[PDB]
Amino acid sequence: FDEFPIGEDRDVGPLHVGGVYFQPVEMHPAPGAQPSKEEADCHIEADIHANEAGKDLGYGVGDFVPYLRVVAFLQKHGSEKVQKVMFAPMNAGDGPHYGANVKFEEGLGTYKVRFEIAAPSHDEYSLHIDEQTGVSGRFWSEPLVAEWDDFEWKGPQW
Amino acid sequence: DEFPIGEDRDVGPLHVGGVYFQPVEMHPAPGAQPSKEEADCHIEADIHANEAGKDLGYGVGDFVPYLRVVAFLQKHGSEKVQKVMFAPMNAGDGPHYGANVKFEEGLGTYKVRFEIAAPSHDEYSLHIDEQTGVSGRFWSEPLVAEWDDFEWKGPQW
Ligand SMILES: [Zn+2]
Ligand SMILES: [Zn+2]
Ligand SMILES: [Zn+2]
Ligand SMILES: [Zn+2]
Ligand SMILES: [Zn+2]
Ligand SMILES: [Zn+2]
Ligand SMILES: [Zn+2]
Ligand SMILES: [Zn+2]
Ligand SMILES: [Zn+2]
Ligand SMILES: [Zn+2]
Ligand SMILES: [Zn+2]
Ligand SMILES: [Zn+2]
Ligand SMILES: [Zn+2]
Ligand SMILES: [Zn+2]
Ligand SMILES: [Zn+2]
Repeated sequence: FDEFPIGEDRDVGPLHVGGVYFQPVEMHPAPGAQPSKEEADCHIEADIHANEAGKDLGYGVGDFVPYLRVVAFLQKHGSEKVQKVMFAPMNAGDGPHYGANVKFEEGLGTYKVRFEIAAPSHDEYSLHIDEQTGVSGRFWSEPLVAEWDDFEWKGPQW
Repeated sequence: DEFPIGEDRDVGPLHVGGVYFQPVEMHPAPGAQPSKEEADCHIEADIHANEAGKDLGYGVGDFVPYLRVVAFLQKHGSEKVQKVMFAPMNAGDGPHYGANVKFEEGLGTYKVRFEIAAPSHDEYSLHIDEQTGVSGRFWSEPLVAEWDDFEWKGPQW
């Protein structure tokens, strides 16, 4: 299917992060508080894989990194209003990613788009740390940031 | 070195391997699993998508995250069943579900059963539109991978 870029891919910490958007989708179940397919403007996704620095956490380089907590913030240029969107983990036909249907609440124009990526909760995920079978890396304590300062929402491209 | 619990199983969209080896130290220490010191071994469920997993959007061979995996161990000759909640974690060789385990009934032959629940509807979603979505849906009853004659003969390390 057709995907449109949010901006240039980013490397931040042990993650390679891409941002794409396309038409709103129907999801099962419908996640969190996201707008329906009909009410949304688009679906936005964060593609997140481990880069070379990820190998120290035990991920295979290039593999999807699960259990992250990803939140997008959208802010139209010239506006003080910031939208906070919690992404959910989900599969499309092209595999696991984090994503959301979203509305651009201040309409057409240029937005700053910022993904804040928190590590797997210490309540949810662990690392082997023994010398024999363990890893020498550790999760990051403050969320990593991938952002694009000049994303143009010029309306549906579909 | 890793030791097999038994032959790998394919069940539904999942290829499931079970292995065990020496107890490990985990950060943070999961649930109420025994420490490296208290434990007999570490058991892991290695779970990747098989060909049928493509219908759910997975690439074949991909780790399948957000599952809930619980093991049941019953020594031959006993009516007692020990339940072990596995946790998701990384080792040097990647993401898996695992736990440190102490075999309450000790040395002997065990039935070992992994019950694998799909991601909570709370936790995970599928695109289901024709354009970008998948045709499969998650399973409702937990998938089972079971080995009837696992021989626990003590540390092999
Ligand atoms: Zn890329
Ligand atoms: Zn990459
Ligand atoms: Zn990269
Ligand atoms: Zn359902
Ligand atoms: Zn991907
Ligand atoms: Zn501007
Ligand atoms: Zn995609
Ligand atoms: Zn999506
Ligand atoms: Zn196999
Ligand atoms: Zn297989
Ligand atoms: Zn920590
Ligand atoms: Zn693996
Ligand atoms: Zn494997
Ligand atoms: Zn392993
Ligand atoms: Zn493990």
